[PDB]
Amino acid sequence: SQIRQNYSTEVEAAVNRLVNLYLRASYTYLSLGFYFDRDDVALEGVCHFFRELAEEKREGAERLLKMQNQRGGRALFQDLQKPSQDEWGTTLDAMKAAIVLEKSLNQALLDLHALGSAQADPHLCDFLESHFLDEEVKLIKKMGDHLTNIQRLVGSQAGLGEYLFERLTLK
Amino acid sequence: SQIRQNYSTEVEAAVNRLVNLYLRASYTYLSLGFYFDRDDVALEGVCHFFRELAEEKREGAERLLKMQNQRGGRALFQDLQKPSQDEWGTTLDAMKAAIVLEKSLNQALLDLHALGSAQADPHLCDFLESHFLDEEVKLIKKMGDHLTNIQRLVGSQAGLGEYLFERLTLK
Amino acid sequence: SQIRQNYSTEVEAAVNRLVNLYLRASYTYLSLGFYFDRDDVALEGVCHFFRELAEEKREGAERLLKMQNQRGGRALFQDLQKPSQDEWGTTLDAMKAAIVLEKSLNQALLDLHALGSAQADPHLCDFLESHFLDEEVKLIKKMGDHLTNIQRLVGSQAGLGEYLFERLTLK
Amino acid sequence: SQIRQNYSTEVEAAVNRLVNLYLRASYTYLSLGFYFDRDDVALEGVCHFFRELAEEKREGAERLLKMQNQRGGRALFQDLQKPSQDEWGTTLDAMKAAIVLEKSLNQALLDLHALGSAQADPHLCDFLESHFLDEEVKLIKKMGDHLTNIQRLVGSQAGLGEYLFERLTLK
Ligand SMILES: [O-][O-]
Ligand SMILES: [O-][O-]
Ligand SMILES: [O-][O-]
Ligand SMILES: [O-][O-]
Ligand SMILES: [O-][O-]
Ligand SMILES: [O-][O-]
Ligand SMILES: [O-][O-]
Ligand SMILES: [O-][O-]
Ligand SMILES: [Cl-]
Ligand SMILES: [Cl-]
Ligand SMILES: [Cl-]
Ligand SMILES: [Cl-]
Ligand SMILES: [Fe+3]
Ligand SMILES: [Fe+3]
Ligand SMILES: [Fe+3]
Ligand SMILES: [Fe+3]
Ligand SMILES: [Fe+3]
Ligand SMILES: [Fe+3]
Ligand SMILES: [Fe+3]
Ligand SMILES: [Fe+3]
Ligand SMILES: [Fe+3]
Ligand SMILES: [Fe+3]
Ligand SMILES: [Fe+3]
Ligand SMILES: [Fe+3]
Ligand SMILES: [Fe+3]
Ligand SMILES: [Fe+3]
Ligand SMILES: [Fe+3]
Ligand SMILES: [Fe+3]
Repeated sequence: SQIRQNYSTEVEAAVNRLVNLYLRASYTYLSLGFYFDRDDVALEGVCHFFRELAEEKREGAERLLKMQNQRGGRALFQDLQKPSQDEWGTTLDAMKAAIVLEKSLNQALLDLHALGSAQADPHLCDFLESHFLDEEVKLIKKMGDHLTNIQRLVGSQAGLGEYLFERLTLK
Repeated sequence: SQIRQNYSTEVEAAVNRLVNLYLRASYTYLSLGFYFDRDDVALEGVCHFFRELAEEKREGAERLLKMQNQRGGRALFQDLQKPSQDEWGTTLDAMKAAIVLEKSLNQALLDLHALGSAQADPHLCDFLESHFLDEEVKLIKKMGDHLTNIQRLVGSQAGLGEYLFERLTLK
Repeated sequence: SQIRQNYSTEVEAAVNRLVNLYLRASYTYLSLGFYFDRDDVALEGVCHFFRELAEEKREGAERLLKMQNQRGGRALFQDLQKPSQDEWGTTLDAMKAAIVLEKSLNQALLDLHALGSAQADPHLCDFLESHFLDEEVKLIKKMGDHLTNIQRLVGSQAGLGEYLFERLTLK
Repeated sequence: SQIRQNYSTEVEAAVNRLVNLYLRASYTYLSLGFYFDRDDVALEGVCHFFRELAEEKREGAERLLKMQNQRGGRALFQDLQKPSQDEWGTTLDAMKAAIVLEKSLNQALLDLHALGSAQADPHLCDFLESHFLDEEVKLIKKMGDHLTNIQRLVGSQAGLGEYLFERLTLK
């Protein structure tokens, strides 16, 4: 590549893996969204929340792919593994699973920053810092908040709690 | 002081103490606010309510400091003692503590008015009347109202009550 | 904490100390501001300059407290030590003291970045970089500029120099 | 008087004396204003400052006269004694004399409040508090500030200091 400069094959490879993680997160959230749109679940605000996350994660992957090209790396695509579940249980189950997922994405971002740092690739480190690390931290805080409110509510009368959360907190 | 007129050293000293009480109230409310912003508490409307009070109390102190200068007194600052608690429990615990705090501020205002009256300092008395006494009374009424509503709600299912209060009453 | 990830107890503790430094800086600037508002000092542009800094430092502390919560740390508040002086002398004395203060805040920021770097906490490093390091550098440059102009002016006729600076440079 | 209620002849009499003090202050300020408008003094910003005060004091007297009528007292007018000087010296001399004058007006207001208090006349006390006491305190603070700045400036080169004050502080 005529443009490639200070961009290691290790970072290129990790970037392609991170794109796959993001597309997979996006796929997971798509399945979460349409689960809550079922007539027997019917929590529209939960559906909108996860469908918005499907979009965000897809955008994350595209920004990674745009960056890969800017550096002269080569995008390599792999199979996208289907989500870990077909049914997601209650809002509480679903938000717990979403937090697990975001934490693993965040861990992958931190591992990539550490690689970039080891490879002395400051553009990589800045790119993650600017576009991904802060947004992951903000998102995980939001989910933890949600989880605290769902839990507070589904003490007595789980059904009432679940309806109230979706109506009064979710968009 | 070329400007000082009818302004006793007793009133000057009490004014400096009242500034310290207000800054301390402000500090207490800052700690209340960020406690309710924790991911394991997550009552954003309670956080906004106390963060607004932190600001109000800070402004109260500045108005007192501006007045002290207008009269030719000398501002003297002391250590600000940290809030009485690190964790504030439920919304109910927190609102009870806030009411205790406001009542003690109000008592300090009343003691200063009584001093001003004893010293025949009408400008002091009017300044407190105009800017502090009415606002304290209105605020304490608001808190008592809140406390009544929290209590009414946290009879059965304390968690549901706490969520509903924060969603339907707080901003 | 359900959300805490890659956030060491060392960084949490240093963050709480930095909040205390900022609140203390804010307190110092409040005292600087009202000193220059005295009828026997009466340099309104110097008062506005330090009162603006009191506000900025308070905001710095709140951003740190918001961040602490975003990461799952626990805010811990301590006593705020009163400012180092009760009277601040001339504009020159005061600006020198302000520069000392800002330099020590900047040093605390640099020590926290070095800790974050040692702990491999990129979100911390980026957060300081983005919101604090640049603003401290810009502010310290501004103060040094001011100090040079005050000094140039208070060569002959210190009183005239001090009035002219406040009228023609300060807002 | 069909309307007179709780309005003692002592307060009525003191009110008429206070009107005379205000009209006399107004007259003093008129003479201060036109002195600084002389071609051999020529400090237009000082002239505007005192001419504005002549107007304020005249308004103070009219508010007192309107109040006297509202209570069923009878306005009684006396001779207005000419100002204490024909020439007012420097800006510094003039501002010192203005501060003396305002302090004596303020003292007369405080004596009238004390009378009103002794006579249990709350409407009188409130009327002074609302319209006169605060404005006197604010004005005296402003004058003291001015005096500090004039003094700071007329250390070396009294003429330069006097010109700069009038240009950069006065309207
Ligand atoms: O669209 O971000
Ligand atoms: O929505 O970004
Ligand atoms: O702002 O009151
Ligand atoms: O808000 O005052
Ligand atoms: O407000 O920064
Ligand atoms: O002002 O930031
Ligand atoms: O016109 O006051
Ligand atoms: O001008 O009142
Ligand atoms: Cl290379
Ligand atoms: Cl006195
Ligand atoms: Cl971890
Ligand atoms: Cl009667
Ligand atoms: Fe969308
Ligand atoms: Fe979006
Ligand atoms: Fe987006
Ligand atoms: Fe979008
Ligand atoms: Fe606000
Ligand atoms: Fe406010
Ligand atoms: Fe306010
Ligand atoms: Fe405000
Ligand atoms: Fe401001
Ligand atoms: Fe600001
Ligand atoms: Fe700001
Ligand atoms: Fe601001
Ligand atoms: Fe006018
Ligand atoms: Fe006017
Ligand atoms: Fe007026
Ligand atoms: Fe007018």
